[PDB]
Amino acid sequence: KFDTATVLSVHHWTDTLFSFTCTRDQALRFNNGEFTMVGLEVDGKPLTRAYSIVSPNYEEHLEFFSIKVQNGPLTSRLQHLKVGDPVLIGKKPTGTLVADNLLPGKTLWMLSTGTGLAPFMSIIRDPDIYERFDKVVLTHTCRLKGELAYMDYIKHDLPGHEYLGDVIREKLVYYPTVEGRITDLIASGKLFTDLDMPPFSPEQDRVMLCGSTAMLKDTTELLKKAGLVEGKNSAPGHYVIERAFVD
Ligand SMILES: Cc1cc2nc3c(=O)[nH]c(=O)nc-3n(C[C@H](O)[C@H](O)[C@H](O)COP(=O)(O)OP(=O)(O)OC[C@H]3O[C@@H](n4cnc5c(N)ncnc54)[C@H](O)[C@@H]3O)c2cc1C
Repeated sequence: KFDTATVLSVHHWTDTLFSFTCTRDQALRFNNGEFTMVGLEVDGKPLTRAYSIVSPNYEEHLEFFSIKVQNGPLTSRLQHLKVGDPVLIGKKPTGTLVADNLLPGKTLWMLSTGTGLAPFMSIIRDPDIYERFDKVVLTHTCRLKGELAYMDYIKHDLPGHEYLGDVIREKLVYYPTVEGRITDLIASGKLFTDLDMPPFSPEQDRVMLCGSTAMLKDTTELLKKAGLVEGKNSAPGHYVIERAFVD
């Protein structure tokens, strides 16, 4: 069920965060925003975890962005990856952060906490996104030099799509929130006054959430009260959600 890929590059941005790129099987096809399984063979068995695919689907390699968890079975080992090392990559990506599950609208909001920024690193490089939205807002919890350096590097990695540089410049806004401070910024209305945007309505706003279970719970409650409905394959809506990690 796994491709054995070869690690092409490895980057340590901070003492808790690393990214890597690796070879991409021809069968690995996906929509920007989706996740797949990534792991290593440990004691003769696959040890794997869900990871958002950071790279856009037109990039010829894959990229992933990882936390280093202290006694984390996978990340305590994955952090030691070297160029040329093998890594297991799940052959079937999936996920709910899928724009086709959002009714047409004018503003796209991406509300992320922690490593939940990861799927949005792929989506903000999807040219289709700017063809269907007036403005894109990415909220995040990155505060450290190395975290911001990563997002800055990502936004310019645009193979075959250099023209998107000007589009991203014009249409994409990054809003620092620093981890469940976003819910409060919504409830108080300060998110919207800060950015000079109208409060959420299903008329206008499409929202993607990727963060903790707690952040998802509290924030969707506010979206539902504004009249927004969760989208799904069989019924596009106003918002979609995915956990950044499992409690
Ligand atoms: C759909 C999905 C997409 C994901 N995408 C990513 C990703 O792009 N990058 C990434 O680093 N992780 C991601 N995760 C979390 C990831 O799958 C692993 O749990 C993470 O790699 C840590 O694995 P581990 O074996 O070291 O620790 P685990 O044994 O998996 O967990 C150790 C503890 O750390 C907490 N934790 C785990 N991951 C994180 C995190 N990223 N941020 C904060 N706390 C965490 C968990 O609650 C867990 O209880 C994703 C999870 C899901 C469900």
